[PDB]
Amino acid sequence: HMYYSYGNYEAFARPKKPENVENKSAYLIGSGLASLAAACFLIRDGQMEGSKIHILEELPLKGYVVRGGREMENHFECLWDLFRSIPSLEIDNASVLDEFYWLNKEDPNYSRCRVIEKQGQRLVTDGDFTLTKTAIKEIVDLCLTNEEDLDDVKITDVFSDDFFNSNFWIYWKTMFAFEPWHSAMEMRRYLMRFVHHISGLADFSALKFTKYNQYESLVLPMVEYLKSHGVQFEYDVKVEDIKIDVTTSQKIAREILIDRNGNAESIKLTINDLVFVTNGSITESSTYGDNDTPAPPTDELGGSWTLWKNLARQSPEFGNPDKFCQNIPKKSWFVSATSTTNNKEIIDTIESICKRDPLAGKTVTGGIITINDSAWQMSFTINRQQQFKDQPENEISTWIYALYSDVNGDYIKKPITECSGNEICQEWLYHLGVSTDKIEDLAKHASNTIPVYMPYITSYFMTRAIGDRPLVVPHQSQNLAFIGNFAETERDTVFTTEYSVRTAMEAVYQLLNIDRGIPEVINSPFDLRVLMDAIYELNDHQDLREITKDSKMQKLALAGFLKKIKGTYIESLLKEHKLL
Amino acid sequence: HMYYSYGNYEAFARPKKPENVENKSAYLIGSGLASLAAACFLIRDGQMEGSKIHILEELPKALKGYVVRGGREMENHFECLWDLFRSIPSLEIDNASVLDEFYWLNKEDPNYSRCRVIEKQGQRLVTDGDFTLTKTAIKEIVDLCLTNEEDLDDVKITDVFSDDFFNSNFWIYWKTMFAFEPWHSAMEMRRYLMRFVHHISGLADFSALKFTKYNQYESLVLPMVEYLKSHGVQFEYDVKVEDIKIDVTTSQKIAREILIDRNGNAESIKLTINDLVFVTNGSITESSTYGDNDTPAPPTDELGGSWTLWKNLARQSPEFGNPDKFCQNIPKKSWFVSATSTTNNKEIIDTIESICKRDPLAGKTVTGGIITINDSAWQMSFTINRQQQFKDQPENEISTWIYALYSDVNGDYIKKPITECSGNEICQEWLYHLGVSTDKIEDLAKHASNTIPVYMPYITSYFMTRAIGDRPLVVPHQSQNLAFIGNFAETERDTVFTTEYSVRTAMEAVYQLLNIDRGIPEVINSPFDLRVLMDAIYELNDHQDLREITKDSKMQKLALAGFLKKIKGTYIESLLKEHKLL
Ligand SMILES: CCCCC/C=C/C/C=C/CCCCCCCC(=O)O
Ligand SMILES: CCCCC/C=C/C/C=C\CCCCCCCC(=O)O
Repeated sequence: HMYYSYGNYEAFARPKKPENVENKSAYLIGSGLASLAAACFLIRDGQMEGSKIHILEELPLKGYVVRGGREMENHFECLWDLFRSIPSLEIDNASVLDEFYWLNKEDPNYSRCRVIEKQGQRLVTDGDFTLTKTAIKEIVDLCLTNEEDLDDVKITDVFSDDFFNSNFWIYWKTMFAFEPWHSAMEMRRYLMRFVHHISGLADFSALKFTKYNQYESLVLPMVEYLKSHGVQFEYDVKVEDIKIDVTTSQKIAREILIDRNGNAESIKLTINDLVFVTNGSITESSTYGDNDTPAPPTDELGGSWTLWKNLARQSPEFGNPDKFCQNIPKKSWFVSATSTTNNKEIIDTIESICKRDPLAGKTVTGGIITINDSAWQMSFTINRQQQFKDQPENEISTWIYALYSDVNGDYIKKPITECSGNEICQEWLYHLGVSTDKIEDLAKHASNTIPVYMPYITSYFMTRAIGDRPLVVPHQSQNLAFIGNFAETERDTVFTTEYSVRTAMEAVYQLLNIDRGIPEVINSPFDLRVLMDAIYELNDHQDLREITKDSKMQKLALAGFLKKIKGTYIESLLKEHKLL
Repeated sequence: HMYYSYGNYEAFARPKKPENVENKSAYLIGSGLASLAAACFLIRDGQMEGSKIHILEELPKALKGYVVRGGREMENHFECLWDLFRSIPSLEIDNASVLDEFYWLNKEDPNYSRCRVIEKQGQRLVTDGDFTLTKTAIKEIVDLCLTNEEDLDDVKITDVFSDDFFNSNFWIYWKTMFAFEPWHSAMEMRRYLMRFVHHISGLADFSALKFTKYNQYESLVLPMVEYLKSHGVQFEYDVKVEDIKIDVTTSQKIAREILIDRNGNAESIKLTINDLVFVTNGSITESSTYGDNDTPAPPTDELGGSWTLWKNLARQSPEFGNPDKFCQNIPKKSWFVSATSTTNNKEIIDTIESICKRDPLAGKTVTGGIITINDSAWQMSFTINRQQQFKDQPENEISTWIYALYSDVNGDYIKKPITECSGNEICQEWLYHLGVSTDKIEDLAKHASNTIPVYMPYITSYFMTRAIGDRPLVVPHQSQNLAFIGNFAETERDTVFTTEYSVRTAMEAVYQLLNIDRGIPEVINSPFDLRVLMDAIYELNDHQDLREITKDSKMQKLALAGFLKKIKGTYIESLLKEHKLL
């Protein structure tokens, strides 16, 4: 009930108003980005009446909290389709895309220091991938494995020592938060999804960022758009179950069972009432500490995981939530912290490493800096400052995360899950090279650090088999869709904002049978030019002669290849992409 | 001063207002789509004041003998054209763009042909739909694509193909849908092969073609003119540009004066570096003549204002191109004549229905593109678009467009070259090849139809053999305020004789001269796309998998065996199976 496309014809074309939409309604479970994106497509392309769109939100502090997962790139094809239509709240007569596009041209993101070690020194080989030929072959062999052969396969099952010792793996695992036991299938999707940006892996020159935090820069513009169209925001609503009738030819959602401000209630559905479920949540059951208190660890399942489990009982086609929310290793990333300071000693120390003034209002770290020799495997980033419109102009907020949660720190000799905000700050300042006799005062009195414990922050990447995620529109579903980063669609990568928008758009287009193409995941792994660039970059900027110089059966296979293509367009292409 | 891009980010983003545009002006010289498109980009993306945009036009302000023009087929990957026409309001549908109107129409009534080639006075070619290329012919196709464009200066199509290829159905479809002659530019042939490779599965049945509701004037020009007029653009008529005085120094090229005749008075428009000049150099319609039902269109070799202007620019720098490669030494065999035959006669209309399998008066697709008469001495093809192609035409009428690739060869029924033929004589030759009884053809053409022939001396000129440098760059090296646009300007990869090329060069000219900070969409990346190339191998070999393709080649069979052993477990094998190559 959809088709994929690419190019300007389908991008700029508008769909006809879908048939009979005047008699349809929609319920969106939650107010995360996928739900809001789906509501926007229901308004813009479905032409559904705003009064018939209901966003059901469950909800009705000692410091600023920043989040991750909002790096963008140019080829977020669905996200830019959406946000060209959302008015900016910052610039008159401009969209969110316009604001974003102009900002990232005036102040393009890049890193001047990507990896540090030995308490604040730059890694000597920063910029190189240091991949052996064995490690490169493992990357290629993974990509040439069919996704259907990677059910439950770990990253450690498909790579060996050379790869795990490479700079490539340092950049990769920290920038995307891959753990060694995570899904090889998802790593494969990432390798092919972003291959056009391999020349920007080490310096983050392909990353693009909104001016402010994602709530300010993406959520509030969508909320204003939706409210201007009459969309209903309903608060204090907890969805406990959805009764679905699963017959031989149809799946139809019949009833949403809720608690509305303490009262058990029922929303009766017909086939003409659409339901969009964001199944699962990486932020559910988050806990918070403060400068003096750790965020208390938890394993609680909240409303989102409970709902997906209740749906999973009703059809095997609705997925297997326990693959994602159970058996999460205790080494996994759980804790992040936001450290806020106006202290000049800290800010100057950061400037000495990242080479830019953190208070200037432009790019600061350009993305995460990784402390390669930290026991916690800690990275931190400082976006353009300030990330909050109410924050004082003399303050920065730094985001810190640790890939390993059950390992004693190098300065604070405790696992991060036992650490207060100030203790996490102290470990960080130690790795910046702050003199050890100043660290305690700078962390406790000059900084305010809020730790957050997220039981499910690694859940998107857990090892999975085909079938564990429901299709966006399960087979024969008439009025039920699954959206967000635990729903299934081809090729695209989870833990990205694009995946939220793509699943939303595919859900709305399929359920309403909207007659317009959905942009395919960008065709870069099929593009011979992109692939030539990848060969050059993966081999740390060697041409084919240097690549093959130490292999008899390559050096002669290349000599015979070059003789056949000499003076041809193939040779000119290879010279253009630096392989000859 | 420009960059190429693709994808939705650059598609949907708007450029900042370019620097100092409030102090700039523009002059557009040369009629046609490219000038109008450049004016539209100046308004929309340049944000130039309409009062400062001057469209200079030589003409004065403006069973019938309708005249249609052929070959204005569009496709989905006209990337620049759709960027433009999403911004042009439709004149037919409220609160919709030209793109919207076009998109919905071609979804409701998708174009395709149920009969592409006929022979023996109205019978369908038995192999219609197949390419019938030998392995040798396919190798010649591949070898041309693998030739660097730099090595194809002045090379003819007959220099790079031999007998098998010219005997193929592929060449029938190709030469007639694009109007290639055997002596034409192999360079341009190569560009077409690479440019449209994503549509190879639609070559024979025209399923990739898309058409506007009406003729190009009604459906593209009038919407653009209304857009420009609503923005205050200056349309200046009775202006003939004789020359542009250009300073070509060691460091800059700067247009200094436009020398014109304005309504009979000699005038000079003085230019500063801030006054931009856009020249559509050369013209395929210049010097056209018209006949009628009883009169041939008189042949001519006259050069008019467009070719004379380009000659006057070329003598100021070789970087401004070489018009004589395109407007001189055109072989007398070349296509010159087209005709539009209008009728309400039911016998003719029913004969067309019996061949194309669709009711010509229903308002939908009729022939789905040209039908080629493969055994006609004139190498004639004809098309009937959705009818009627004119808003005010009676609903019981059709207008058929007819052209002949060979102009100096006697016809099969009217035993004269087409250049000696009246409208009714061209109609008679056409009706003969439809299979209408020879006892009926003369009166059907003379008294039941009205056919208007047109003789265009330069209609094949885009494709004349050329060398790199014969076309000026859109913005020549060091040009400050002078651009060349249209289908005799030079830009990478794209194909001339397309409306897309007119819009692309217009966009590139405006973006470079104003330094507009937004990407221009690259020519679509299909020749680099492994999925597209897999499909091309399958289609070029008339739907054979790799085993069948290589079965009679020892070297190829052996290479394939080793490849298959390496890829058997793998994603490469699944991809090849998906594209029917295994
Ligand atoms: C053949 C495979 C070779 C390997 C190709 C790998 C490329 C990796 C490129 C990384 C640059 C970052 C791209 C932007 C990512 C945004 C989403 C996110 O940051 O979450
Ligand atoms: C290298 C493989 C050979 C490629 C063969 C491909 C042929 C393309 C077939 C059909 C093209 C249809 C759309 C083109 C419309 C452009 C306008 C015009 O027609 O003016």
